[PDB]
Amino acid sequence: LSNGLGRTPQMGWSSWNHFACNIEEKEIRETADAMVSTGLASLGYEYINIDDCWAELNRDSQGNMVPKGSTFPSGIKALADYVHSKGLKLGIYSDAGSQTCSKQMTGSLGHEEQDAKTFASWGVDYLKYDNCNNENRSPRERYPIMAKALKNSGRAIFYSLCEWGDDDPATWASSVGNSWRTTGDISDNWDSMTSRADMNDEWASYAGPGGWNDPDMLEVGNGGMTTAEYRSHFSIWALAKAPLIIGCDLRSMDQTAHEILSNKEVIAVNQDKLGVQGKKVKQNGDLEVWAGPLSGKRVALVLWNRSSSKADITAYWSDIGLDSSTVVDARDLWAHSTKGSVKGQISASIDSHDCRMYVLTPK
Repeated sequence: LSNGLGRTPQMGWSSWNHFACNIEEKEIRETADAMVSTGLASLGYEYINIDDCWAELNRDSQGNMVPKGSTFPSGIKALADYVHSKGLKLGIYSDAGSQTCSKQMTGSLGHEEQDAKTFASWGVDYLKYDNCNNENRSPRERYPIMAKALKNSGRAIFYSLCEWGDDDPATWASSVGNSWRTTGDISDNWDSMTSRADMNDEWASYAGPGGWNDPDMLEVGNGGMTTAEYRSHFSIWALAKAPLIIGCDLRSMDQTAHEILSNKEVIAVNQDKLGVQGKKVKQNGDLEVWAGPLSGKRVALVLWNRSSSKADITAYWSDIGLDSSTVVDARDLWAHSTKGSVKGQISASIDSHDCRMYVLTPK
């Protein structure tokens, strides 16, 4: 959606993956404080997204969504104002439905323009729009009603369709919103994360600046996956131009979690000007190669070892879109070291569930 937003994939954080429905403004503010405190804001992470359970089941007397009086007593403007003053942006959540998926707060079905105008007046910068309790109506019908409500509100609001890949969003959502969930919810474990990545791969050619495929919120730091797994996870999402929405607790991030998310050479792949979604190109069993072009005639590339044991993986250059006779310098993004004059292939011995990520720069 050309609303000036999401020219690269959104970077930020959402409450959902770590806190689920147990949420309050105090935690939202401290989270934003940590986004600055821990340097994440200066690497590009700007969105502080409040997910489900922020509002009341009922609306106020004038038909408006009421922030939950017990957990958000200062209101949502107050919170947006705080987040803006920290150089950041605030997101909220609602549903293309009568209630949200948790059934703990109302939705925005039949109140789309009124909710977009309220949001705008609060200084909201992002909206995640879930797909529960939808009274058996098409996502092609309900989702545009809110796209156009946002457009006609006061301000520029990033629009995140959350409709779990029903009716293949990629095919119609580019002109509707800034990103679309391609799969059902991620959980903090390997089989989940990987299946999200696989499911998302087939929609690679539909994603550009303005409109990203969304394999769901990062689970890095939540403790149900290994360091190696998380390295891959972040790595693949980066390459696949996924939203990079952190989903652990910023206020208590594990040092390895933080380190993984801070690799700015990987971030620059995700945030690459060219805005082409990298993808699986090659599959030697559980040994995979994923690749994609970058700006300046470069190539981003992951060697991924989904085996249960240690393995050699080889990315041939026919696999990843180069003449074999081309020579490159090969930047290893995690080791932060360059290797000169690599020619037809690169190889590595890689640990179980771990990966190598490179950026290939021609001479």
